[PDB]
Amino acid sequence: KNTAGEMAGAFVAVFLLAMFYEGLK
Repeated sequence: KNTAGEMAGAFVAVFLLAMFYEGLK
């Protein structure tokens, strides 16, 4: 079973999108 990206793959967004709020600032 080699399928984890399916997770961290969707998390990367939840992370970036999180740093998009006021992260840049």
